Amino acid sequence: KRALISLTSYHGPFYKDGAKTGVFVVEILRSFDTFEKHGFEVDFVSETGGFGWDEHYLPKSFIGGEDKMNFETKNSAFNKALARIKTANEVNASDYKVFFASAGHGALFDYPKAKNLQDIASKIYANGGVIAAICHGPLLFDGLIDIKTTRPLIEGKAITGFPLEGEIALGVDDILRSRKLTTVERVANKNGAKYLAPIHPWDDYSITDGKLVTGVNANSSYSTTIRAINALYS
Amino acid sequence: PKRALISLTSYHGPFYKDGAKTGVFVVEILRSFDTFEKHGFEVDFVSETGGFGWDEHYLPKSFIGGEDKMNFETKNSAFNKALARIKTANEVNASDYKVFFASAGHGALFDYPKAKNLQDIASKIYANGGVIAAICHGPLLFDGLIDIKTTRPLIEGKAITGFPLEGEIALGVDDILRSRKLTTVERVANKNGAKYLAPIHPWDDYSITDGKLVTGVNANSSYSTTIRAINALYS
Repeated sequence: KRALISLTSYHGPFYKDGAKTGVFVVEILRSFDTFEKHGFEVDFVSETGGFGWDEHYLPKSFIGGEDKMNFETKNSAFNKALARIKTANEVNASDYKVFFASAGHGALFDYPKAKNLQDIASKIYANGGVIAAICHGPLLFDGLIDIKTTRPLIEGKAITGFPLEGEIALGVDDILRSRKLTTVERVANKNGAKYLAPIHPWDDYSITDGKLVTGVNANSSYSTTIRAINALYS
Repeated sequence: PKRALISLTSYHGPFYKDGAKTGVFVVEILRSFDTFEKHGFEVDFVSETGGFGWDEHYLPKSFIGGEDKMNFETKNSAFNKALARIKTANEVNASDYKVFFASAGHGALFDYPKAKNLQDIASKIYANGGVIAAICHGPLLFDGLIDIKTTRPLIEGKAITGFPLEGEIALGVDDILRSRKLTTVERVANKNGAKYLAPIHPWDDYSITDGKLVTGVNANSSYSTTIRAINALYS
């Protein structure tokens, strides 16, 4: 039983104050821990094999509980996997039964064009596995193809993910226009899917539609991981 | 100024193996009424017959507390005044209301799929640009609910949630659904061309907004569903 968590590989500029974006560490900590407590062996991966933390969301500023210890303990299960982070094109998809797409505002840049991660995810899904994605993670769905039909994998599906209202609240909706970046909702409509919104951008909100599982944010990471595990055995 | 209509199940007869009668789950109407009122909506109640009864496994005294208890037990509270004024469905003018809210309880299994007057009110409210909301077994009212613009079932092409079969199994009433040939929300969704999206647990606060069609799983979802219903009205 193996799960594969993808990270955004982009960690360049984004924010107006010069600070760089990247991975939101809370997302992968919660997901990694939940998988491994439920009998899965987890590996990390990105399109390039590299990544960085969003600079407005530095680990020590946001991490709490026992995943704070997991991050800081150098020899932990989380750190052994993170140091072993794989490069997408080198990954054998048949090793994994669950694909989990973690995010951060970096996913706005690489995920829609991450052809190798998409290849991995679409193959896992083809063999009867689960594709899961949280926050900006569903951006990986843009260009994600059903091997059999050649149509978008998420066509006719219901998904959730980070809402436009969340970006406005964060004051980054202008950056989306400036840097020609998209939203999960746009990706949904572009690919024949329906987008379902949470009441608030910070809510723990999740959707299971067959073996395609989505969540709104890091606060939804645990629930989306549980949904992914349940979906695999459905 | 702005008015909401909360429907109750009409049925309060036999259901459980221990001889207990089913009916309304009071927490559903108490919580939705309050949330509507606190947001400036005047609220009226309705059922298909004009009558109702509390589910005997969920008697109010055994399940209410705080200002829910207060609102229920205070003789001239806004909740009690509206409940004593419960309307009969065929007498209701649909154009008065901007939101239809179907509360439930296992009683909904018996009358809701065939409550043609309630179905008429809801469709008209929907046609006039209003919102349809439903929690728990409430979405059973959607069975054969016609969109006047399409001629087809209103929930066709829509995403909904509601009380899962998993919930009936945990409650040990799933065998009663087979004996008495009663349905589930999931089965109503698939029969009317809708997609059913399940909660992780049958007791979760879980709700969906799809345009102006709003659904929740249970009483723990009634607040969130009412909020979603209000929000959807101005969408």
